Amino acid sequence: KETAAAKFERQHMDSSTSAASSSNYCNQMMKSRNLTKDRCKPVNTFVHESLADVQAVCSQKNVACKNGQTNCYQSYSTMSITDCRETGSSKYPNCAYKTTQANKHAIVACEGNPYVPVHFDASV
Ligand SMILES: [Cl-]
Ligand SMILES: [Cl-]
Ligand SMILES: [Cl-]
Repeated sequence: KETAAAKFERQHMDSSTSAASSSNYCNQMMKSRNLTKDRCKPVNTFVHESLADVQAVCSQKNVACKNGQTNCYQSYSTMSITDCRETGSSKYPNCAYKTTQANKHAIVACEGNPYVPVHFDASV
């Protein structure tokens, strides 16, 4: 199987780049991270910061989650983030995504020991 922490790293971490390069970034990242292996993930976010920086968010501003869980945290400073969403013309296995780059505060759900991100709630 895949631990929650490892899944978050695969699905949302991207420290190799400082920002989404071109409009084909999401089509490639969603593919290479295996987010389109069995089906097209409708929406997914990538953070362009070190793993340490993203994990550090677990000890920053503790905010409520969308579902109501009290284990979400918001990064004190804005981070380089890329939002990948399926376009109107996307059908498995031909998944197509729209790349929307921006700098927003990352909000992640943390759990376990070490207390690391296991879910990406939103970006604000
Ligand atoms: Cl794993
Ligand atoms: Cl995988
Ligand atoms: Cl996401």
